Amino acid sequence: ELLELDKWASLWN
Repeated sequence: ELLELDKWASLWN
């Protein structure tokens, strides 16, 4: 995963 906006995952768990 080379996504920089992956930090938003914490908002779904």
